[PDB]
Amino acid sequence: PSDATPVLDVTGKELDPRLSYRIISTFWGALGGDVYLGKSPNSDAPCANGVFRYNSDVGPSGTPVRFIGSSSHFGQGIFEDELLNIQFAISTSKMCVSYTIWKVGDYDASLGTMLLETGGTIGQADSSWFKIVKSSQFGYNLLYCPVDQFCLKVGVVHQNGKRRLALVKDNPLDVSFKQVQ
Repeated sequence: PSDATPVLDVTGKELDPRLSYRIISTFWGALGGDVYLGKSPNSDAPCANGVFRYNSDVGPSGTPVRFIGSSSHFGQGIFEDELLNIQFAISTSKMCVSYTIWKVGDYDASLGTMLLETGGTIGQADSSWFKIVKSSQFGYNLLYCPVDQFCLKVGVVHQNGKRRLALVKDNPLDVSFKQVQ
């Protein structure tokens, strides 16, 4: 437990839960690529249920997200180290609304870890809770907090030639947040 430290966007402005953000690299070239919503390979989901990032920044911009803090504090803005749900902030059909909400998938034996998916819930005991922390390198990392040494880093594994976000032990994905519009 610490003093509220707001998360900032790429402009230095505090993140607001009332706004949407792309989760971007802040490297450019083949190192860049924003996070986006995509189809998981040979998935039985009726809607896109994969959390990926593009393979470079010469390509489209990512899928905007919003951050939804728990019933605790919340605190006006979005603060480091506070539990939240993550949701892609897009229009879908009624049946796909759940498949905007981030969750952690089951263990995937092809990749030796749990992949990030959508199809989750918000604000509930079965929801996937994440938190944003300052990277030891640059920008921020997203951590998954089931139920620093405790929550599990979100990183990338390579899946069929794509960057798929997943739980990692080392080399977390370093990100920045860029407000939509």
